[PDB]
Amino acid sequence: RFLKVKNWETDVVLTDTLHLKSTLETGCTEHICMGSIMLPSQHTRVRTKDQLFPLAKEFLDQYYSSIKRFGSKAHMDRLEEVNKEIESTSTYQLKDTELIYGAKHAWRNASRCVGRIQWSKLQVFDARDCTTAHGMFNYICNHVKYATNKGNLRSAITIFPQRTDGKHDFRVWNSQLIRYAGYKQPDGSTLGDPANVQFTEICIQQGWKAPRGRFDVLPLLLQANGNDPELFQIPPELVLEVPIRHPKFDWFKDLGLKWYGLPAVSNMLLEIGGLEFSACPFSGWYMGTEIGVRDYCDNSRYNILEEVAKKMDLDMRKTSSLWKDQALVEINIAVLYSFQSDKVTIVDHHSATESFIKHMENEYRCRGGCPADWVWIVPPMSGSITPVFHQEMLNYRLTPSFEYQPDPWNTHVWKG
Amino acid sequence: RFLKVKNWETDVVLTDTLHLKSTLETGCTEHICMGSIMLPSQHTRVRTKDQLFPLAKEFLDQYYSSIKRFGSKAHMDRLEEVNKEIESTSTYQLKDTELIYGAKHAWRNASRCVGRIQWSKLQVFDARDCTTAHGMFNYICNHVKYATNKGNLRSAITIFPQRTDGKHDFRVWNSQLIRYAGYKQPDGSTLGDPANVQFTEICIQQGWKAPRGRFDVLPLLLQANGNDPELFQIPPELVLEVPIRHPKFDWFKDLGLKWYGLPAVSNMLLEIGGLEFSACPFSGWYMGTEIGVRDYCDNSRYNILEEVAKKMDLDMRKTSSLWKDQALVEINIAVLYSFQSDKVTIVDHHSATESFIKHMENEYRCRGGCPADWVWIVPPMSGSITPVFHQEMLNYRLTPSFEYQPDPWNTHVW
Ligand code: HEM
Ligand code: HEM
Ligand SMILES: Cc1cc(N)nc(CCc2cc(CC[C@H]3CCCN3C)cc(F)c2F)c1
Ligand SMILES: Cc1cc(N)nc(CCc2cc(CC[C@H]3CCCN3C)cc(F)c2F)c1
Ligand SMILES: C[C@H](O)[C@H](O)[C@H]1CNc2nc(N)[nH]c(=O)c2N1
Ligand SMILES: C[C@H](O)[C@H](O)[C@H]1CNc2nc(N)[nH]c(=O)c2N1
Ligand SMILES: [Zn+2]
Repeated sequence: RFLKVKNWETDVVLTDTLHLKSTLETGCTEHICMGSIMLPSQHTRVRTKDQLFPLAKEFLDQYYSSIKRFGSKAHMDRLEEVNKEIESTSTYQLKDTELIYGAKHAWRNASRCVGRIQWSKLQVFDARDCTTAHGMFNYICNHVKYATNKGNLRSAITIFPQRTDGKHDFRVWNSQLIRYAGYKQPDGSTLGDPANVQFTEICIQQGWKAPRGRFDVLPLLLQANGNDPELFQIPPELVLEVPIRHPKFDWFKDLGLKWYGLPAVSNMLLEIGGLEFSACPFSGWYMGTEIGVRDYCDNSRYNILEEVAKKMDLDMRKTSSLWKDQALVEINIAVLYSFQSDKVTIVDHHSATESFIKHMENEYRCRGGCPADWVWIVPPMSGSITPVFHQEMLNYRLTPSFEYQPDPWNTHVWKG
Repeated sequence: RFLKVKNWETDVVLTDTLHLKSTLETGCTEHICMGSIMLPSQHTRVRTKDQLFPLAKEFLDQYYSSIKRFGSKAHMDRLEEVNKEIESTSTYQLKDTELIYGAKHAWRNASRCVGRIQWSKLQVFDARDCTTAHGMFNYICNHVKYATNKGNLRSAITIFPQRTDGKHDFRVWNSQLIRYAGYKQPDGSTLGDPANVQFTEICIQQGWKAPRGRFDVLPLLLQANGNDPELFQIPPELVLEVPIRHPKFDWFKDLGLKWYGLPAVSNMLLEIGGLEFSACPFSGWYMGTEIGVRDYCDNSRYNILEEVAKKMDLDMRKTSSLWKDQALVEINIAVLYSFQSDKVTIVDHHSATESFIKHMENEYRCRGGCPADWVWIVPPMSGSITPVFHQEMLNYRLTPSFEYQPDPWNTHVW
């Protein structure tokens, strides 16, 4: 059965056959669409030998198809070798090749990621020999340094050992490798990034000495082999930051804003052939609106719209002056200007959405489809003047995949 | 099965039980979300005697529930009376009360409509006695004049006779009562409104004399009882228009832009209790972005962005200057400024989306939920600085409903 999607701006129609290879569930039914549910139970992540070999077999079938070896003796022996290793040890180990393929395809399958044109150029760092939080710190430092590359960012992922009985997990307790602290003041106001208050408090409790600034880079909190997590300061010379200035407004620098250059998601779960990699930091480079629109302007984040609008001297009385929209654009121009001026890799939302359309069309032709979450692909500003707004998209889940998982501080059994 | 929706800007969580009353289908499955498909086969639309009575019962049941007379004599009496009429006539007729309720609730159930906080204040015009396109024209002029109200816009719907055997359909061939013409130029491009080029052809191609200007109000093309449709020009004094100027850029007025005040959708099908009202033009008032973002700036529409950015002397060399975004805001500032200045009702996207959150709150409290289509509720600019962006919404199809229907010219046994 075939399915068509139409671009209502260009009338291009594309036929999805890839959705037939969909295993996991969306969250929707014939009678309810959960398309805007943020983290439905299906996107979040204790797995026995019973269901594991089918998951292994399908991954390996995919893998050997991509390398044009489906049904080869190499393919059959690997299936055999995996089968016996599962029944003998209740799990199995991916070869290096399989790990690299898995990690790339997980990104390729990330239906919410507008950045996927880049999916084949992923630097995969195998940290499966890691055993301690200190060893995790070292792997993450090398990741950050390689990825940052003095501003010329390179996509990378570092893969720590897979889950076994779920009692010995490797977890990075930070949502992202580099994030600013947030402090709840007694007067109710927040200093720093309000999204990080809960995490900041954990770090402080774990012994972090907080400078209590507006842009304190948080320490790494690292759990190895299911042990209690341990604090580590990322070396400051490894955290590349960009002071934010505006190309026409000289008063903008005096807002004291900066942001880090390396977006690196560290709290997601990488699933490859039934194996669960609970610690798999990955990184790329920023789309400008992630900082300019969400980080700075969300009411529940730094929320500088008011101050920026005040300094532009906009009509802030009625909303219908669109003072909020006017300031948002200027803040986002500044983010882009500052990164480009400092030669830190960044993409504006127009370029990124156009690229994703090309990627998506290419994927329908070479792959039979491209799963895409419209709710997430459309940028959080100027949506309809980017070409993804007008693009019908089919959302379905392929594996390998990145899944959410509960924050470890809610599931961890503390040792002491 | 008793579902929760979370707002991520406020942590407010609502429990939806209304979705359990859902009847029609979404187009999604457990394996695939079609939440971004414009027109799945369900949202588009003869009824047999067996299908019609359950549809009527369900509608009448909710109707008599809403008037606190469920399980009453009048309820059972009406139930049997409609039951008798179906068995006899293979259809039935709504009492005016049920018609008004049906219309208001088709709006209330429109999961893609952000303006539904107003749903109960709908002015329903019963046009079921209409028999001719001239008659249809008269009802539509009365609708337009009532709805416009000298710029103090009022919601209205006018309901023409229901479908019978699909051979006697009433249809308004226009997609909106008021739309600008679109003509393809000999030199390649498109003059006026490119969305309307085929229809603008069918008008000329059926007798219209086109001014071939850039903002020509299209004529009405009215089809009664399945006959060939007829051309009628809306009296210009009924078409309230706003010249678009900017409160900072005096050159803005020289762009020659204007828009009409009355958004009046005329091509949808209104379904009440299994009955199909194929001609049911309805109208309210604009959210600013509908004109400024979509009408003026879509590349498949008036696409004035490049011209406006030029006049602002923005750096259009690279997309990273965000000149498109900068101009988009200015254009939308101007639309709001103009409508407000001329005292024509308009809501900005910040005001309308806040209203819709309040409406959601109201519906979850007093009804148990509110079906909503995030892909359509989120404005086409500044999405995340509006509250609806961070609002989880459940989308499901309730009836009475507005549905899409095939364009008449594809269908009309000419
Ligand atoms: C290289 C440049 C990249 C850009 C510009 C980019 C952009 C984005 C953006 C804007 C989002 C929306 C999420 C949000 O707004 O919070 C997203 C989501 C996502 N990205 Fe990418 N990304 C990039 C690289 C990567 C890489 C290297 C990976 C993994 C290997 C990745 C995996 C994902 C995933 C899994 C999501 C889903 C988030 C979720 O489900 O919550 N991205 N990306
Ligand atoms: C009173 C002010 C109103 C406002 C501000 C408003 C706003 C909107 C907007 C912005 C959309 C998105 C569609 C698009 O972008 O083209 C929409 C859709 C819709 N509106 Fe409302 N609307 C209003 C009144 C009404 C009324 C009076 C009705 C009928 C009684 C109605 C029924 C609908 C329906 C059915 C849709 C979606 C059509 C579909 O399913 O694709 N609206 N509205
Ligand atoms: C590699 C990379 C490049 C890039 N340009 N941007 C990113 C960040 C995108 C992103 C964001 C989130 C959580 C945000 C959600 C979770 C709950 C609250 N927030 C709304 C998870 C992800 F996996 C992810 F990729 C990553
Ligand atoms: C009464 C009213 C008030 C108001 N502020 N705006 C409107 C117009 C919005 C609208 C648009 C459409 C279809 C347009 C679709 C079809 C394919 C291309 N377009 C995406 C149907 C509707 F029912 C509708 F209301 C009406
Ligand atoms: C493909 C996609 O469904 C299409 O562009 C939709 C997206 N959301 C929309 N939302 C509104 N309000 N109006 C629209 O026309 C659209 N178009
Ligand atoms: C409720 C809604 O799903 C939620 O706010 C989503 C919507 N789309 C998004 N899209 C992106 N890129 N990032 C986000 O955080 C969100 N949040
Ligand atoms: Zn869905």
